[PDB]
Amino acid sequence: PLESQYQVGPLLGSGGFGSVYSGIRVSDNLPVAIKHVEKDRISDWGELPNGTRVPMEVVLLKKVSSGFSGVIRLLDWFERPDSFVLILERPEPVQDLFDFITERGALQEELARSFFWQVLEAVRHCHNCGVLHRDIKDENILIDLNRGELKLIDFGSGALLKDTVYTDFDGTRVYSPPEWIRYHRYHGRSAAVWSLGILLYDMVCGDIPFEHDEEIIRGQVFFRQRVSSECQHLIRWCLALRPSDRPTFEEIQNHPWMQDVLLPQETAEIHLH
Ligand SMILES: COc1c(O)cc2oc(-c3ccc(O)cc3)cc(=O)c2c1O
Repeated sequence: PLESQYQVGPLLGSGGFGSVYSGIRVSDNLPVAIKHVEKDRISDWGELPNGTRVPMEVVLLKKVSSGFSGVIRLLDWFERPDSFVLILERPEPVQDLFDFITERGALQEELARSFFWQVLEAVRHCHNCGVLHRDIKDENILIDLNRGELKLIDFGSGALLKDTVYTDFDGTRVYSPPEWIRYHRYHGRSAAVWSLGILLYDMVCGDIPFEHDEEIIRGQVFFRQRVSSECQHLIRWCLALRPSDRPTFEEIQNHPWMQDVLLPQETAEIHLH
């Protein structure tokens, strides 16, 4: 009985993902986020080990929600006649990376390094768990402003990770790779790496590098803010036009720009408090 266990608060947001509310679990006052998704708007379905028809999003969240992480944790879910309701952990205080960048503009490289590193660790965790997010971008990253810890949120466009080609995509187009634009084909890891290149550029420049399809497939990167050569190099590497010319996660994290990352707590003390 959903209505009983949780006390619902203000609507946090709504859009392609559904409607998400602030809430608190009655039993122990735990902060929570309560996400409603209408059934008729769910295209991708899956099955629990148990073998129950649920949204893929729930399957993926269960796969990654084991242990601690830079990934939002699913605490519970409920089915209703016309919708599924998901109960997720809610950090407090929090701000999404899109709003944070709106407010503060292009981020100092030290801060972008710390943030980008944590995104990489979260994405690796998803991939280790057999999950491909497919919509990595600033709007899908929450900052725990007190702990300086980032977390990945909306798995609504995700899929099981596989080594064969994907021919479907319903993530964010301006973060989608040229091979998707030209051929409607991509492989998971290398498409993720492209979206990570877009994200890093977004962090250090305060906006995404490409708006239009033709810019995406041309793949020419213009830097509108002062950005160090090492950071430009990593970004251009992530945005290589040929999928196989993109770095692996290991190569990103071994990149010279990625060395000597701040810890999350230092990150909050220096840049968020
Ligand atoms: C996994 O799917 C989602 C999603 O699609 C949107 C979300 O939004 C929030 C949130 C919290 C505070 C804000 O100020 C704004 C958003 C928390 C979530 O946990 C959350 C979520 O798990």
